[PDB]
Amino acid sequence: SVENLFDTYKLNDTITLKNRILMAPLTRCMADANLVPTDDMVAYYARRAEAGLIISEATIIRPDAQGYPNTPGIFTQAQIAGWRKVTDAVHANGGKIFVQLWHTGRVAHPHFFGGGDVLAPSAQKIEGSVPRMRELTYVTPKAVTVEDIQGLVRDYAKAAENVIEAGFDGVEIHGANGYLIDQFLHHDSNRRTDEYGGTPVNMSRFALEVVDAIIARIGHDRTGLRISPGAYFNMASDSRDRVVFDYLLPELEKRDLAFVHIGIFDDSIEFDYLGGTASSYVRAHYGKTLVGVGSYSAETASKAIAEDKFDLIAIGRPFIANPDYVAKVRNSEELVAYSDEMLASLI
Ligand SMILES: Cc1cc2c(cc1C)N(C[C@H](O)[C@H](O)[C@H](O)COP(=O)(O)O)c1[nH]c(=O)[nH]c(=O)c1N2
Ligand SMILES: CCCCCCCCCCCCCCCCCC
Repeated sequence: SVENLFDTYKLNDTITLKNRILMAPLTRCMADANLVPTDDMVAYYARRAEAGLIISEATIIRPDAQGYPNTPGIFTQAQIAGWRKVTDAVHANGGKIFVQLWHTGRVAHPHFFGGGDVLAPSAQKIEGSVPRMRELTYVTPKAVTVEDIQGLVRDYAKAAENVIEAGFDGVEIHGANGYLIDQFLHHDSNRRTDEYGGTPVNMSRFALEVVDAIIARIGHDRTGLRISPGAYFNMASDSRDRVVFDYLLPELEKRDLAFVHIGIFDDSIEFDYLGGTASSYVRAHYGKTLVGVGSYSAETASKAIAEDKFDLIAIGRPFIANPDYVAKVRNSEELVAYSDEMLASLI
């Protein structure tokens, strides 16, 4: 029995979720040429509104954040209007939705933004090329200056303001999966020797500045953060990364965020450097609402939550394969297994 998945969950004084099931953020690359959410996207999100909370696909804060085709933005008025259709539809269907705010850092590609500079903490290129594209090899980033950083913080904050204009319930800051914020938090990507590198406090500085700027614009109750203490996507591991997160997590707790959310694909994986699974590491160092994710069935998620491993469960691939995931779980119906083939279709 997975009855606990359908508990009401009070995130905070502003937001109460009707159940513990979140739709995980899932890039689909289906926005229009202007990076505006389409009416097909509106329908896609609207039909998943039985989720306690939807986290949107990663949404770029400005043009030089783009690293994949057709990923929506929220920096133009047209994008705001397109997103307003999405949020209105979700709300009309009895749901709630946060936008996931994205900058890809060294994983951006200049093909998407007129040949400009790719930005990152340090000039450390990742291997390979953009997936599902013809020969877009990743490039050596420019190490951002402190002035670049100030502009990036500003643009995260402005994006957050725009999110509220677009009618979202809040923001999940994308601090995970090897993208810009995560790049500051790991030694592979952050080789800086200024106030944004070297020490745990310094490496955490960018993440905390973005969090604080966004809170100052839209409020802590409407601000969550996704993190990846375990390196796994476009990120080489480093035994020293753990102490950065040892510092970051208590600092994050001071901000009384709506939630912290793990970024991983299979949370049953144990990380040597974390002394166990990603969620268990975070749970041991962070005492507020935690969203678990990664290869959980409704059954294993229910048990984890019962055992106080985390509080909310994000579901990704099964929500792609089953738009009616929540109803099927509620009624013990057969779930279709996800296959990569399903990404071609937006249903
Ligand atoms: C096609 C696709 C696209 C995305 C993802 C995954 C997949 C499959 N994931 C990761 C996702 O949120 C989740 O962490 C994983 O899918 C693992 O959870 P499940 O096992 O699928 O429930 C992801 N994560 C994120 O923070 N922002 C994103 O935009 C995406 N994009
Ligand atoms: C990101 C959207 C969909 C991507 C499909 C490809 C898979 C990306 C995630 C990889 C998961 C396993 C990575 C290997 C980890 C090594 C270190 C633990």
